Parts: sequence; structure tokens; C-alpha cells
Amino acid sequence: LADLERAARDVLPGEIFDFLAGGSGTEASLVANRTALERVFVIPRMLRDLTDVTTEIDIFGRRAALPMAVAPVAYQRLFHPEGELAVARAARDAGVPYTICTLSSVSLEEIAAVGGRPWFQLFWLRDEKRSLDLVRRAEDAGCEAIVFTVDVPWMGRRLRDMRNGFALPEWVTAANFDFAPATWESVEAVRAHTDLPVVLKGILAVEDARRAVDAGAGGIVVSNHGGRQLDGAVPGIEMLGEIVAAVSGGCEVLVDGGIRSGGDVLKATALGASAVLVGRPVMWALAAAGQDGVRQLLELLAEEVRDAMGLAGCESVGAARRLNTKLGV
Amino acid sequence: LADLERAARDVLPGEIFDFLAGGSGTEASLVANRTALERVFVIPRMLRDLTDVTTEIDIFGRRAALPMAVAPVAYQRLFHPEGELAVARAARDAGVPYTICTLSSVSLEEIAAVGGRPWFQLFWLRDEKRSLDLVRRAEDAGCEAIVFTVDVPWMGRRLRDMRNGFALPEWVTAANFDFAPATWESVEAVRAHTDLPVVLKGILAVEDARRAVDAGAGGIVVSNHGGRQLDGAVPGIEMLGEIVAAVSGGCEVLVDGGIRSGGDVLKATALGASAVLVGRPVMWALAAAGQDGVRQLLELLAEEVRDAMGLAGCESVGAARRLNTKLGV
Amino acid sequence: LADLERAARDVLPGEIFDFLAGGSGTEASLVANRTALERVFVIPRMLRDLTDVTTEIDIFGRRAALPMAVAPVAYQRLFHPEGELAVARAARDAGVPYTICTLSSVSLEEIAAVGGRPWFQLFWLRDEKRSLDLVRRAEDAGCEAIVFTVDVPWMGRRLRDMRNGFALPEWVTAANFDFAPATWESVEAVRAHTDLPVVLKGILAVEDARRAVDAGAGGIVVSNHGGRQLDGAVPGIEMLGEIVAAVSGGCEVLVDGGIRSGGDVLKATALGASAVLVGRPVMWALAAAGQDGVRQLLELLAEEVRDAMGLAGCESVGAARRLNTKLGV
Amino acid sequence: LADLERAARDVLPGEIFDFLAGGSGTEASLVANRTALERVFVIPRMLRDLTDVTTEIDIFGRRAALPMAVAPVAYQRLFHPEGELAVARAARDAGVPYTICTLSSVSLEEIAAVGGRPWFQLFWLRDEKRSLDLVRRAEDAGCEAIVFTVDVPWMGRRLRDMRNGFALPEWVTAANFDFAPATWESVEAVRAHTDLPVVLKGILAVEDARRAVDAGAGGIVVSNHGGRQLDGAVPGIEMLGEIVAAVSGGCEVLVDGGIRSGGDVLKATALGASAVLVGRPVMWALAAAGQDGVRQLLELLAEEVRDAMGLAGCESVGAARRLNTKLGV
Ligand SMILES: Cc1cc2c(cc1C)N(C[C@H](O)[C@H](O)[C@H](O)COP(=O)(O)O)C1=NC(=O)NC(=O)[C@]1(OO)N2
Ligand SMILES: Cc1cc2c(cc1C)N(C[C@H](O)[C@H](O)[C@H](O)COP(=O)(O)O)C1=NC(=O)NC(=O)[C@]1(OO)N2
Ligand SMILES: Cc1cc2c(cc1C)N(C[C@H](O)[C@H](O)[C@H](O)COP(=O)(O)O)C1=NC(=O)NC(=O)[C@]1(OO)N2
Ligand SMILES: Cc1cc2c(cc1C)N(C[C@H](O)[C@H](O)[C@H](O)COP(=O)(O)O)C1=NC(=O)NC(=O)[C@]1(OO)N2
Repeated sequence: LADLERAARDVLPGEIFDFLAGGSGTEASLVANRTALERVFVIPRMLRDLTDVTTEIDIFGRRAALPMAVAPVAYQRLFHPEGELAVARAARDAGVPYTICTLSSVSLEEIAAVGGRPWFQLFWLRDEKRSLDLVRRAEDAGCEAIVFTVDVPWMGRRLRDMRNGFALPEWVTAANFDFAPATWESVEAVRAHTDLPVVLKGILAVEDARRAVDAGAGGIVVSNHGGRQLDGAVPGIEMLGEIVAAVSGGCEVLVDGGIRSGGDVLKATALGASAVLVGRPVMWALAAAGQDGVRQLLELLAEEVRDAMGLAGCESVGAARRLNTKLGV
Repeated sequence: LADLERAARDVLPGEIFDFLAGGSGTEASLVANRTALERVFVIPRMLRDLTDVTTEIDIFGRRAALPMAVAPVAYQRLFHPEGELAVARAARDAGVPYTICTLSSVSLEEIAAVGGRPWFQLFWLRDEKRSLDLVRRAEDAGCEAIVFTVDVPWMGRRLRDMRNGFALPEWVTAANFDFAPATWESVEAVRAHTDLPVVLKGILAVEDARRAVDAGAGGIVVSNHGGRQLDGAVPGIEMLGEIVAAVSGGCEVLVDGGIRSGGDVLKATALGASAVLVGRPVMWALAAAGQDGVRQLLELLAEEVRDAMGLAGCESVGAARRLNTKLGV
Repeated sequence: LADLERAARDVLPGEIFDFLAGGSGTEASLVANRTALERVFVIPRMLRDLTDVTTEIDIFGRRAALPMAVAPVAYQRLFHPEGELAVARAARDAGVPYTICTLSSVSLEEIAAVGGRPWFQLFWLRDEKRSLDLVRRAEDAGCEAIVFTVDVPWMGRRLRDMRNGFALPEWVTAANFDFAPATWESVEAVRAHTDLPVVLKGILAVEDARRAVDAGAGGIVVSNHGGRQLDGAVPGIEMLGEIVAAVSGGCEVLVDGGIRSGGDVLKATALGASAVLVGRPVMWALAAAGQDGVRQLLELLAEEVRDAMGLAGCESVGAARRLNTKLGV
Repeated sequence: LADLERAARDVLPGEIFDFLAGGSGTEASLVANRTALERVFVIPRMLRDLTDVTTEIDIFGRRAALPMAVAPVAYQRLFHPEGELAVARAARDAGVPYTICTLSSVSLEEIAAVGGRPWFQLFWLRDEKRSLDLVRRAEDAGCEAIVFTVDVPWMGRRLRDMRNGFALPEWVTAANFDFAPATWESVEAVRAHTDLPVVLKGILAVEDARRAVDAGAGGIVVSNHGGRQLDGAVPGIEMLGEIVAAVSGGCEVLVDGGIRSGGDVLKATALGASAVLVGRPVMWALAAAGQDGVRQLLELLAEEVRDAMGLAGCESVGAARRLNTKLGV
């Protein structure tokens, strides 16, 4: 995956690339997501039957080809003319869920029409009733899950964007339109307004994970927002195992932040994740070769996950979740 | 804050800058203050009401705009012609306490007259009665607290200053005048001579913190003197949580050493500090733009603290003190 | 040993060298084998009788001159015209066992005829009966042990070899011929087909080690395959002490991965290993000076082991196994 | 102390300097002595009476000006024409014990005649009776202690000296003459032959320290021989606290390895050492300015120890031994 980031830097406007790659503050949490994953070592199992190694999972009542979904990333036409439609098509063809962003540069109904059963990421707005209508739009459009982003009461300070003066070009729009901090009351409002599973994205505290289950969430994403919100927030991968134990199967526990390979997916699943989100790498593939580049990234990731699982002695993702790990230096 | 240190290095005499930036010996403790803060990760809380995020604290019976005060730094006219008056004015306007140094290049009565209710840092002198008169002067002048510096029985060996031959220029004076090691007896002498809270600055041992409370101190500053006294002294941030537990609310527990951002203030408060002191960065802003530069530093710090608190789910500094942390590598 | 790797890089084709030196993926496990050994510190014992320091061990009923054997490395004619015969001769003369590889560039019967009682590494094939005939060939040829490689259900992804397009030259053959994942059933099939001790190579999980003893294995090699299989697999040296305790003498426990000196052998034995395997360094000596270069490597290693043991106060390898260690940074 | 090492490198023959500076093998233990000290942080005490800060200790019935002695270093005329007489004179004038080496380039009776009550380091020889006569010579000459070196059954492999071909020049002699591994029997032979305290140098195992007390030793030096014997031996400073607790005052516990400052002496004493040995820095001062250079090094070290103790709140070395420490990264 390191290959295509080189290709993405060359073709992208230098300040668009930094909007994609950057974190908040000193980017301590952005770097820590990677160091956290690199400290994790897997204890593989040997000599088990690998007749039918399968990377498939069931999540929110639907099968997925991989323990993975495309993370919500706003304004995907910043990276390629086809934007979200290109990514959604490749995700659909790969059997991987795709999270439609509230700030998508193509309307959510259009992305949903691509099929491949997508998810919708909600930013709490203005008034409750606009937010809830956005939820209803997503559900009417056949979205399968509401990914409620809970770690953005406001945008963290991106020192890359203040020093770049970066601003939305004229050709990139918030196609869903023509904000406010979310609370547990907002979560209950969404939950009461939809039959779709509500997935809280940006959970890092063990008791926030427990309360998420109590609040009726169908899932959480253990995430420090790719190091883009609180600078110095603990990496999600560092809280994952604790959160998995506290939740005790009460909801799906996803994780994101620095997933760069099938080996990283294996590490995440061995720490207990149901699935991972992948953000920045999907955008590199988009900016370097559009829908075909995304589809190839997903193919390579699919192959790496399958390879890592077999070398670890895991015929299923469930077996991968039962692997032990050891922390290194 | 890294921006202005560049600006301060350019305008300051190279040996004045090193007097400001340096530590003792190999500067192991100076570096360790920063590494200690960078190892601390905050576990943010989500979805809490942030209607009225306030960074204000009460300390020594008075409200402060931020959990922060300006640290005592001697001879501030070494950095800018207006010296302590410039810093005291900006601190007052920012709602932040200002510690008048015993070795101030402007008399303490003048700095106190600026208003904004200041603190006085005491170096134990010569004879008890000169030290106590200095205390009485500070109290007569309306100073709010005596910050008794307890970690300087004598100056640590600054290898930057011996190799520079650095000495006070002719235009910088100890305006309060026309020393000796402090003991617990000296502390009791001060305490008996003043109704002001006595704050012991330079406490690193848990039992020194307990004894400080027993001795009647109103506060302590957990501090290795910015790495300028004992080289190899533990960083204050590394002892803070232990000291907070041992004191059990018996006095205010401040910390200093390497605070460079609002995120660092959040980390300090999450470890249990009542407030932080900020030293070197305040002098950079002073040397780069005088009173206006200090005021802007305090404004930026105030904004960073507010941002960090909200992203961490803390509406008040008290909630920030209840945040959990996790140590990284 | 660092000297000759320089010599091996100069004379080897740059892509043959990388086939030898490389790991899978990001080579995180290849590097970790070395960092794991470098973190280990030995607590030497003083003032013990060193009259007859001996580095000899008994393993699989036979004496060996050193707690060491040559690791299975395929296609040794890739490194020198005499290939496996050169290494086998030097190993025999050094009193060190030599593991014949299933993919040897010289038939196993020829290598076995060199004498010095060798071992045979088995890759599970195609059909059970071809694999078992290969086992019978090895036993008929006087091989002393079947080293069943259990961590290669398939080859890990060598990013050095995909980026090199590396492929077997025309002059290098799989001389034993004219594959499939191994399971515990395959292990039982081998065990039932031979009176030779079966040694499972590639065990990293404590319960795989216990099951190996239960399955009738005569030994295991605690190994992540030199970092060439699962990228991110824990280093064998990091699991060695735990595995030794769990096995409780039930079988021989060997270790490999990054052994580069007699000091490393001492560390391995102090962690509890019966013996180590040495792979890449033996090939460097082969590519730099053929049989004479291998013999000199084994002589230097033999001297370093003897020196390290004496400085540690160990007259025998058994005493070296009772040494304590301490982990550093 | 870093200043004079620069001066020593310039004036010394490049291969003489490496004989002085080098360790065995990869020099992992040489480096680890320094990293071990740098990880140690002292928790200073405040506000204690420092009326009469004294760095003096009693050891082996005699007062010393500092918790320090000059370590045995062979062939001191390799570094300066006056050799051991220059160092012994400065040590005497500094009130610091001086260890006469068995391989001194000036006879032990001459060094002893300098006065300042010296120690004698014994290498076990040839036959018991030559070793015991060397002991008797030292005692007849007024030496105060026999420092029995127990970690050299033979010389560790100095890779700097094999690659230099370094050999004794014609002008440097083993003036005490005209070897064998030491055992606990050798220790008892010495102990029975002398009324002087026997000090075992090179103890790293806790049970070797306990046995040393049982064997009647008056002291031990916790030491990995400056990283020159077993490469990968644990640093002495890493075993010091454990060894101090196990010995429970039963003998003096000294430590050496990487002591480069008064702060390092403080760290050693806070970990429980009675005193430190200093080796390489004393030779740098000798090679850079002879007796006057050594005397100045001892003066600077004496000042640094006094400074560090006062900043740590210690009026005596005994108080310094009761300081707590904390390990860093
Ligand atoms: C450019 C960009 C935009 C967004 C995000 C991340 C990047 C880099 N993210 C974070 C991702 O969803 C993943 O959490 C993270 O990227 C995983 O890390 P990796 O890139 O290392 O795989 C968003 N999350 C939301 O919920 N809503 C959004 O609008 C979103 O933030 O405003 N837009
Ligand atoms: C130049 C200078 C002068 C002083 C101090 C620090 C510097 C850098 N300090 C230490 C500061 O008060 C903070 O403890 C430290 O600076 C926090 O670290 P940060 O700079 O990283 O924020 C002093 N403390 C006293 O009590 N009395 C003094 O006269 C004082 O020392 O002699 N003069
Ligand atoms: C080029 C090469 C080929 C093989 C192996 C290793 C290298 C480098 N290895 C791994 C070694 O046996 C050691 O485990 C490892 O090299 C120890 O690490 P060190 O080099 O640092 O000493 C093999 N193992 C098998 O069982 N069968 C094989 O065919 C084998 O793999 O396909 N061929
Ligand atoms: C050149 C040299 C020679 C000797 C020693 C050390 C050096 C560097 N040493 C080790 C020192 O006594 C200290 O243990 C070590 O130097 C402390 O470390 P520091 O240099 O960092 O302070 C010896 N020890 C003995 O017992 N007998 C000897 O003949 C001795 O070894 O053969 N000659």
C-alpha cells in the first residue's frame, strides 16, 4: 500500500494531499496509530485445517467479503472527478461496505443507488429535525447503518490547513445540502428515529463503550478520528482489547486508524475487532487510478488478509479473533 | 508555540537565549520534562453537554481565566525593554496570575501596581529578617500568594552559562534590592509571618508533598525547576499523579516543566494538577513582540485549552481532572 | 560474523542475496528476531570450576559438538557450486548436525552419504504417500530426525522477490524430485511412518508446543521462519522461555532466528533452548569461501560459544540453561 | 568530563585509545552501562538542613573524601610517562583510594610508597603460592584491601584489539613480575592468607553476592568489567539495588561502569552503592595532563558530587543512599 501513496502525492495538489494526510496539533495521535499497530505481534497457530479459509463476516445482518469497510472521508471529488461514486462502485464489487459521508461531494441517494448496501455517517447538525431528516433520507435510500460520528463536537485544529490556508475549491460541493455537538440525547433521538443499527464512531473510553451498548447502539468504532481530533488522544488500537472485554459481545466493535495491510487487519481482529475501517489508503487508490485503483486496493487487501489468516492458522475471522498477541518495542 | 521560539532565537543575543533555554549538567531533566509529557495520552470522553465549556478555575480564593499562571523567571528586561511590566500587563488582561520574581528587573511594588492580582516568588536570603521583610513587602503590595522556591539551596551548574561566560549586562538590575538554603524552619517562618497562602515550588518527593500540607502550605508546585537544578531529577509530570493522591486535596498541586500547548495543560490537569506554570514560552513571546506578544500567546493558549477540553468531553477543568490517561512509548 | 556478510554481498548476485536476506511483508518479524536477542542480557556466574568447559550436548540420542545445527535452507547451489555437499561436509567435520532441505539442489541420499549423521526437513506435499515416501527415503539414507516444517501451509509474501521478479536459474534444481498445508493429522501420519524423532519447526504458540509433545514430537523449533512467513509473527526468542516451561522437558526445544554469535547461542540456551539453528550466516560463509568458509564459521562460532560460556561461569550447556537473564531496552 | 576525552583522543595513539575505550564483542554491555545510568532518575528531597554537606565515607575502616576510588586499570604508562605514580599521587591528595593493578607498569611497592593508603587488585595466577605471595607483597607494602578480580577466568574477546593487532610496546612492562581462572577455593585461599578485607570485583548475580558475604568477603564490586568481559552481561547498575537488598549490609557494595559525573555517583549511591569505581575518565585526565590532570578531574568530580547531593537534599552520603529513584525511558 506504500506504493500508491507515492503515486497519490505526485498527482494530488500538495495542499489537497496534506488535507488528506494530516492530523491535529503536533499529530502525536496520527503517528501513534501506526506505532500502536507496529508494537502488536501475533502469536500464530500451526497445523490447523485450512481447507476453506474464508475472510467473510456477518455484520449488521449482512455478509461482507472482508472484515473491513470504507471509512467516511468527506469530499471525495477532491481526489478524483468521479469521487464517491468511484469508491462506492469498487466497494460494492469487492463485497465491502461503504460509508457515505454527511459531507459527500455527491448526494447520498446517488451513492446509495450504486447498490452494494452502504452505510451513512451522520454529523449532528443545527437542529435536531434536520439531523433526523438526514437520517430518514439515508434509511429511505437503503443505507444499512447510521454511523453517528461522536468525536466531532467541532473540528480539531489542523495545523496543516491553517498554514496552507486550504479551502474548498469551487468545484467541490456538500451535495447533501442546499452543525452542533452531539450528546447522548442526540444518540437517543437517532435511535428512536430509525430501525437501522446506530454505530457510534469515535469511542475511546471503556465506559463510553459500555454506555454505547446501554444506549442501544448496534456498534461502535474505536477511533481517535485518524489523529485528526484531540491531539494526544489515545490510539483506538490501544483501547480496543479493553473495550472488547467491557462490551462482552453487546455490540459490534470496529476499529480504525493506521490500517495499512492485511497484517494490520489480522492484528485488529486478534485484538478483538469485528472489522476495521480504512480511510486514507482508499483515497490514495482513488486519486491514483479512480474506481479501478480502489478495486485493486481492495483486491490486494483481500489477498493480504487471506494470506495473513492462513499463516496464522485461522480458517475464519472468528478464529483470528481468538489469536493471542504480544506487545513489542 | 514553536513558531515564536524561532522568532525569539533570531532577536535574542545568542547567550541570552541559552540562559533562557538551558538546563543544568547534561540537561537530562530538561529533555525529560518534554518526553514525560509526550508519553501521556488522554482518554477523551464523548457525547457530553458542552453548552458552557469554561476554562476558569478558583485558586487561592480567586478566579483565574485558565488553569495557568506565569512562572517566575528572573530578569525579564533581559528579553525586552519593558520586561516584567509587559508580561504582568498581558497576564492581567488575560485573567492569568503572574508570579513576581525575587530577582525581577523591576521592583515588585511596580509590578503589583499593574494589578491583575499577582504572586510573589521568594528566594530565601542572607538573614531571616530580610526574607520576611521581602514577604511583608509583597503582602503590603497586594500580592496574593508567596511562592516559596524550595529547590534552590544554591544554583545548579548551568554548563551553557559557564561555557558562555554569561553575566548580567549593566542595564539589568535586581530592582528589589539595593542568599541561603531554605529549610522547613524557613517555611514555618514565612507561614507565621503572612496571611497569604504559601506555595512551595520545587516539590518532587511524595513525602515532601505530604509534609508541605502538614507544614500549612496552601499549595505546591511539582517541578524540577525546568531541568535547571538537579540534573537527573525526576520530571514533575512523572511524580504528579502520585503526589496528587498523597495530598488528597489538602492543598493546591500545580506542575510546570515543558508545558507548550493547551493539550499539555489538558494532560497536566488529567494527571491531577490544579493549574500549570508556563515559563520559557512566555519569555519567547515577550522577546518577540513585548506585551502584545505575551497577550497573543495567552490568547492562543486559552483557545488551545478550550479546544482540547471540548474534544476531551470536559465542560470544566474539574471534569478534565477526572479524565483517565494511558502511557505510551 | 558481520565480516563475511559483507563478503557475501559482494560476490552474490544482488537478487540472490536478497532472496537469502529477506523477510515477508514489511520484514517486521525479521528485524524483531534481532531486537529480541539484543534486549536479552545474561547474568553471569563467577568463580565456578571451569576445568573442562565443554560445549557438547546430547540431542536425539547423539552427541553434538555445539548446541547448534545448520538450519534448512533451500537451493544451496544458489550460493556456491558445491552447495549442500560443501555445507554438509563442514558441518560433519565440526560435529554439528546438518538439516537436509526438501528443496535441496542435491539429492538427500548424496548429502546423507557425506556422513556426519544429518537431519531431513520435510515439506508436506501433494499427497500423503509422496510425503511419507520422502520420509522413508530420508530414514533409509540414515537421516537422524525428521524436521517437519509446520509454519508453511504456503509461502509468505516476499516483497523482495516480487519486486525483483526473482526466479530459479536454470542450473539450480529440486534434486529430490523428478505441496499442501500440513495439519496435526499429517504430523501423526509422519510419526506413525517413522522411528526417527519428529521435530516440528515453526512453533510459536505455547499450546502448539504442548500439543506437539502430546502428538509424540521428539522436538520443536521455536521459530517464525526467520521472519519469512507471517509478517508480524512474534519472534521465537520472545516465546522461548514460556514454551520451555510449558513443555517441562517433554521434548527438545530448539530456537532459531537471528543467531549471529556465540553470545546469542548463550542467550538462547539461558532462555532454555536445547540448541539453536543457524541459517543465513552459514550461507554467507558458503558463498564467500565454500566448504572451507563454512568450516571456519563453525570454528569461530564454536570458539565464541566456549568463550561466552566460561565468562558466564558455565562448564556445560546444562549450566548455561540454568543462567538467569534480564530484559533491557 | 566529556571535555577531556576529546583531549585524550587527540594525544593518544589511536590504537592505545581504543584499548582504553573498547569493550568485548559488539560492546553491547559497554553501551548498556551508560544507558542504564541515564534511565535512572533521582527523586530529590527539599528543605533539609545542609549546614555541613559532607561527601566523606568510611570504608574498610578508613575515611575517604568521596564515595569513590580509582578503578584498577593495567599498564598506566601506556597513557602517560609517569603512569601509576601520577594517578596514585593525585588520588592520595584527593583523599580517594587508588587500586594498584596486578599488571601495573610500576611495581606495587613503589605505588604504595606514594602513600594515601592504596588497594591491590589481584589476578589469580599460575599457582596458588605465587598469587598468595603477591597478596603478601601488597599487605607488606601497606595496601588496605585486596580487590580480587573474579570475572576474568580469561580475557574477553576485544574486537578492537584483534582488528588493531594491538600489543604492548617495548617501553611498557608488567613491573610486578620478572594466569588461571579463580574459583571460590581461590577466594578462601586469599581470605585465609590475609587480614586485609577481600573485595570481589565482577559480581553480577544476586546469589554470587550472597555467597561472597558467606565466603567472608569484606566487599564486592558490582561490575561487568566496563563491558570488557562477557558481551551481553547485564550492567552492574541494573543489578545493584537487588544485590544491595540481598547483602543486607553484610559487606560493602561498590559499583562501577560508566560513572561520568557527580550526578552518576549520586545515582549509584541512591541505588545503594557504598562507593563507585572510576576507570576510563581517570585515564583520560592522566593522558591529557598527568598528575595535575588527574587531580583536577578528582576536584571537579568532588565538586559535582557535593553539588548533586545538596540539590538532592542530602547532607551525607548515608542520606543519599536513602533517596528514592524512578526509571525512565
Ligand atoms: C481527509 C479525511 C476526512 C475525514 C476523515 C479522515 C480524513 C483523513 N475522517 C476519519 C476517518 O473516518 C477514519 O476515522 C480515519 O481516517 C481512519 O484512519 P486511517 O485514514 O489511517 O485509515 C472522518 N471521519 C468521520 O467520521 N467523518 C468525517 O467527515 C471524516 O472526518 O471529518 N472525514
Ligand atoms: C531563565 C529562567 C529563569 C528562572 C527559571 C527558569 C528559567 C528558564 N525558573 C523556573 C521556572 O519558574 C519554571 O519552573 C520552569 O521554567 C518551568 O519550565 P518551562 O520553562 O519549560 O515552562 C525559576 N524558578 C524559580 O522559582 N525562581 C527563579 O528565579 C527561576 O529560577 O532561578 N528563574
Ligand atoms: C533463504 C532461506 C531459505 C529457507 C529458510 C530461510 C532462508 C533465509 N528457512 C528458514 C530457516 O530454516 C531458519 O528458520 C531461519 O533462516 C533462521 O533464521 P536465521 O537465517 O536468522 O538464522 C527455511 N526453513 C524451512 O523449514 N524450510 C525451508 O525451505 C526454508 O524456508 O522455505 N528455506
Ligand atoms: C583499559 C582497561 C583496563 C582494565 C580495565 C578497564 C579498562 C578500560 N578494568 C576494568 C575497570 O577496573 C572497571 O571495572 C571499568 O573500567 C569501570 O568502567 P568505567 O571505565 O566506564 O569507569 C580492569 N579491571 C580489573 O579488575 N583488572 C584489570 O586489569 C582491568 O581489566 O583487565 N584493566
